[PDB]
Amino acid sequence: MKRKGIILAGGSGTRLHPATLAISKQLLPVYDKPMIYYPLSTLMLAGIREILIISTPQDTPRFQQLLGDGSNWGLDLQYAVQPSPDGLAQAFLIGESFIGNDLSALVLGDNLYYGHDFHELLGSASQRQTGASVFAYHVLDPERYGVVEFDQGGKAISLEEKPLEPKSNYAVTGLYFYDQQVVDIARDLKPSPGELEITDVNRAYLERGQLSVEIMGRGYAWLDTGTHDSLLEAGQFIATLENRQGLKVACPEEIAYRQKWIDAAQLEKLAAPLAKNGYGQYLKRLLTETVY
Amino acid sequence: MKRKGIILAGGSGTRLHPATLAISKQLLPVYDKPMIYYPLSTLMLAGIREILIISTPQDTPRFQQLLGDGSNWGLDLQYAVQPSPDGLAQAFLIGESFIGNDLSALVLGDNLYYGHDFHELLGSASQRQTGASVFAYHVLDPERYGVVEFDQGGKAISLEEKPLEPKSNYAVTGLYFYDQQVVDIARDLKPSPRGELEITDVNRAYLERGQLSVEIMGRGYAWLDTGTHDSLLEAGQFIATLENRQGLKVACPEEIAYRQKWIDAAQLEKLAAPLAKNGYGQYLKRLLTETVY
Amino acid sequence: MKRKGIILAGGSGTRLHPATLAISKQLLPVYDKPMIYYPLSTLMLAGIREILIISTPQDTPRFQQLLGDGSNWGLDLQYAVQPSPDGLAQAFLIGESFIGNDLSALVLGDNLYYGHDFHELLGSASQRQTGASVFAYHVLDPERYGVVEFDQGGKAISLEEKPLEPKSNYAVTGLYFYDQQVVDIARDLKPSPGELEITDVNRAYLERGQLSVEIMGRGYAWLDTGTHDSLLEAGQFIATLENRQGLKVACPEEIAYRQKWIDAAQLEKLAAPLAKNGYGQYLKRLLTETVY
Amino acid sequence: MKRKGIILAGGSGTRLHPATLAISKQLLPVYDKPMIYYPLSTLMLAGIREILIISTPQDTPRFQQLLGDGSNWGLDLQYAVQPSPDGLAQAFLIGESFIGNDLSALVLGDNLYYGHDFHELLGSASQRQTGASVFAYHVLDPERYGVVEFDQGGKAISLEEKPLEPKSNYAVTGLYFYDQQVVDIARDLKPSPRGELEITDVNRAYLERGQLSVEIMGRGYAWLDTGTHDSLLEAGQFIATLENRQGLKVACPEEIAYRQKWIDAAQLEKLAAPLAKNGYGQYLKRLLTETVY
Ligand SMILES: CCCCS(=O)(=O)N(C)c1c(N)n(Cc2ccccc2)c(=O)[nH]c1=O
Ligand SMILES: CCCCS(=O)(=O)N(C)c1c(N)n(Cc2ccccc2)c(=O)[nH]c1=O
Ligand SMILES: CCCCS(=O)(=O)N(C)c1c(N)n(Cc2ccccc2)c(=O)[nH]c1=O
Ligand SMILES: CCCCS(=O)(=O)N(C)c1c(N)n(Cc2ccccc2)c(=O)[nH]c1=O
Ligand SMILES: [Cl-]
Ligand SMILES: [Cl-]
Ligand SMILES: [Cl-]
Ligand SMILES: [Cl-]
Repeated sequence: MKRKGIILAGGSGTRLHPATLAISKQLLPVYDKPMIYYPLSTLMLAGIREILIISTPQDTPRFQQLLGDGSNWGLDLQYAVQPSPDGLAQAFLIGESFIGNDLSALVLGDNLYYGHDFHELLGSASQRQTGASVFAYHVLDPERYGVVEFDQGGKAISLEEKPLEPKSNYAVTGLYFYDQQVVDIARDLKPSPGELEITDVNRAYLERGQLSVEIMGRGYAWLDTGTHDSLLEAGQFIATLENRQGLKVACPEEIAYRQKWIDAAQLEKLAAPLAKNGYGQYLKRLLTETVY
Repeated sequence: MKRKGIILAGGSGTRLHPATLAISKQLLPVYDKPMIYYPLSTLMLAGIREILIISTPQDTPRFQQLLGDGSNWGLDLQYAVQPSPDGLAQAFLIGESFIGNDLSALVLGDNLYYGHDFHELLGSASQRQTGASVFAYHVLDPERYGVVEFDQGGKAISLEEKPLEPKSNYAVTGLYFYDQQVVDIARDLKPSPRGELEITDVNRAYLERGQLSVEIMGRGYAWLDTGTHDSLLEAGQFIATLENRQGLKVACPEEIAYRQKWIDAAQLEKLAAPLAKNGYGQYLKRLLTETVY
Repeated sequence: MKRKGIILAGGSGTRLHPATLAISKQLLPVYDKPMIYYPLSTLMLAGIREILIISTPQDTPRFQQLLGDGSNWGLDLQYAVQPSPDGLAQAFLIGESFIGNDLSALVLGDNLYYGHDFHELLGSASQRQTGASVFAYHVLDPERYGVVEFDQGGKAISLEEKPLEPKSNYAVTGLYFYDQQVVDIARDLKPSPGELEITDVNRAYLERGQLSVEIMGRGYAWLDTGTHDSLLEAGQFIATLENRQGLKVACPEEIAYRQKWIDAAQLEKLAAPLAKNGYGQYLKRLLTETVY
Repeated sequence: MKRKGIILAGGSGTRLHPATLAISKQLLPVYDKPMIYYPLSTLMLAGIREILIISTPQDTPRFQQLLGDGSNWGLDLQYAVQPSPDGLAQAFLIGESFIGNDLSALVLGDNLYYGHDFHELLGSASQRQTGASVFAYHVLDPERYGVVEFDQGGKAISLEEKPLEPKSNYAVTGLYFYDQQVVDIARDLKPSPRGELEITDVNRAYLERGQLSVEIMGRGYAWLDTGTHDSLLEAGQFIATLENRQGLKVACPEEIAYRQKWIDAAQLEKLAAPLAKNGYGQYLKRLLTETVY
């Protein structure tokens, strides 16, 4: 069945001003590409093609100019705005008619993932046609996120949002898969102590016992881009991987062509406008080179 | 006699595409603040308050949104567009009416400077009220820049642009001081074989007239640019190591304007409030009570 | 059956002098621990307990003081020297009587690995009781390594050592698994144009059609520490992972305790001498915390 | 009148264990060269040629292997051990016969300095032939250091060691100049509550006598230390960005000795050969033909 994807690329507030005064976080580069390329590549990796990008009233035309209607990468892109940063769950209100009758999946515009068999870890998430699937990852600072609590035997029992006293060190990453049940669950939500919390959306699935909570192991890197210090670290992290390997991370053109969403000829047409820099040359090398 | 400044912050073309497809280079951060804060701070260190910012038609409003007219920082900022990226020396045809009969200074919107007595090094560039004054810095890769050539005694004898076999390793920094002759030198230049009004031709004109002062910017200075993705990241790591070590900032324009006495403590306090939550407003607040030597 | 491990921690020559004038590369720290901890942790991860450390005549007592007889981490450590840097295959001459009759495995002292299911990728290597198993990894600069060549259909056909003209971009990592056949193959080896080449040891297995060449995917990081620039990159790479996660990479004490090679009580005894710094505090946290 | 120098490069204890279980801190690299090259270079910048190096009994031979007696670099190096790590001011009881009736200078073997006119800033510290001279640098974390306190006019009025509530953000750098009184001040000190002969007591003695010169090391200077794993890595990224930008090196002792004229071109050429293969020997070779300002 049909599964659609949202990228919530909204306002980081004033938290990183003045770095973000001119233009929103998710259009900043992480090393060699816009930050958005990374969650865009995430959805593409779970095999999602029809995608809704949400952002500030101001930055939406810029995400638009950046991406187009997607048709160039064998994707289908539709855009929507969020008036005020009133919580991540608000993505499910804004995208209701986009979501329609289908299965959905929400990724944060400022979250990076990297690792082996990542395709498969998402592939097994996208496959469950019922309930919701989220990921837990061990971190040093669990307070900054939705913390998940497991019982003596591996089962999820509590989910607290930014708790002052973490129970475990297990944070909920910014990737989520939901069934047809999500939108309605989101309509019945009340503001928190003042946002529509993604964690309530998840605990509503936990109480109905339909939150599947799979561990994303220490062999995976989950980076968020929350501080100037960490945004820097993620640029160094990508830079080291890409220069070591001669291969890119979250290059969508490559992700499309590999999922066979565009033929060798279309990819080449995408290589043309960027032939002079290394980014194009990279796409061009993808026509002749075998990469396992 | 007063000096005006020009920041060139136009189109870097397609070189750093796709990072720069959505916004222009000079809005990307270097650590905790927009890249343009760094050359804007450089002009301020030179005591210059009237600055023209030249960018693309497409990005000009985003610069306006970030920097305004300068009144917040005791400056006056004007804006101009460069529709076609036809080379650096063109900032002088676009900036003509801005410049008038005044002295000027050009800065690249994508160069950072750091180090000791940087202020005094700019003051003596700014005090020479006739001719041009540029700066020479030893680099690894002078192939990429305007290269200077010195005789046995340290007089500059030639300037070449991007030679394959540079005569020295001394590159011309993206900082230039000019008298009133610069506009007329720029109006008379013919397009490079490329079709770019090259600033090295402008400086070369002044050199032929014995009016080019070339001062050495020591290896004790950091002159970084951000010409590649790797070097942008390198420049971010650099500032963060200085700021995290020191609890002082590099190229905080509120602090510098305060330190020039272009704004007072009351105005600084007002500038801090809408940012009191983050480290930056907290940093502007702390400047009010602390003596920093 | 019994499988033993070598760590070849010998001379990098004069390549990184003066940084390495005082003491050999593999005792330099990568971020928070000696470089050797990393290949040591690699062998431990393929379930290897009996290990031979080879190094310069000069640095052997220092590797010794660093590690002891291993008995503290439930390992069994024996030491051996290499007079001159006359090739990596020389490890199989020096360690003959150590190797004895058993299965073996050689890792380079200056190679870092990181990734998900790394235990398993080694577990499937250590398991094949016949022939040799090596890994290929895509890289930008294949010239610096043994390059492997694959045919139109995924099979390894040539192995060239530092070729001037790489065929593929696939380099041989510094992890190798060999059967009882290795030692003898190494005795019959002649010096190259002037070293005993590890690649000849491997091509000898390729000609007998007994080199198993498994792709280590782009989801894995293989770092070597060959330039001052790269040694730096690997320190930043570890630092980012460890500070993000609150978990260490290649902490042997943790690898032992998890493989149950030491009981909660012994680990605690190891936590004592380092209680004041973060490294001990980390071991101490391992007694009470559940890490999936 | 001549000045001797002392580098303290002893046991950092167990703090950076396990990185430092096999070798002492001051042998670890900062980028492309051993950490001790950096303070050794600092002494050389001060014009000091006779250096005592104080390390553990265990590591002393490895320093000897790396640095020798100095003759290669126009210096004379001697060695001494500190069996027990009893604090910095103890370098003066151990170094007594080395010091004699001469002036001295202490440097921490784990501090880096960079920036413009660093040489001249050391010269004026070295020219004051009476009293002590230290340096104050604004930091984020003065809790960790000896903190200076200034009155309204910039005279130093107190010194505190690791206060929980520092009076300023000005920390005392690990660089100190002393006259002949320092040994006698050190012999009379009583163990800190910890049991460490604290250098801040030594400097405090001189302050009480109106003989402490405290000079500001500007924010245009980088004074980095390597007190944590993260900051060691940060200091490596820092040097590499300067050296990779410039094609010049920071704290290359062959270059500095050559530049002081402590060795000549023939001697430099000899020092380059056993390293002609790597970038370092290539860098020593290139110093023979290039003019660097
Ligand atoms: C979007 C974050 C995860 C990217 S990743 O799967 O770990 N990764 C390194 C990666 C991978 N693995 N691949 C290979 C791949 C291509 C298509 C489907 C699955 C895997 C890419 O073409 N681009 C990539 O960035
Ligand atoms: C970005 C322009 C060069 C920066 S700098 O002169 O080296 N520097 C560290 C600096 C300094 N020195 N100062 C202090 C200062 C401010 C105004 C006039 C002289 C000195 C600042 O307020 N901000 C600064 O960024
Ligand atoms: C030795 C390089 C590979 C280390 S790793 O397997 O990727 N890794 C991150 C790691 C892992 N995965 N683990 C968990 C683990 C412990 C024991 C057996 C398998 C896996 C650790 O205890 N320490 C580690 O460093
Ligand atoms: C590590 C001591 C401080 C280094 S420094 O004075 O800022 N500096 C960059 C430096 C400089 N300036 N020089 C040039 C120089 C050498 C000798 C005397 C004056 C200047 C060097 O040869 N090596 C150096 O590391
Ligand atoms: Cl894992
Ligand atoms: Cl200088
Ligand atoms: Cl993979
Ligand atoms: Cl300064």
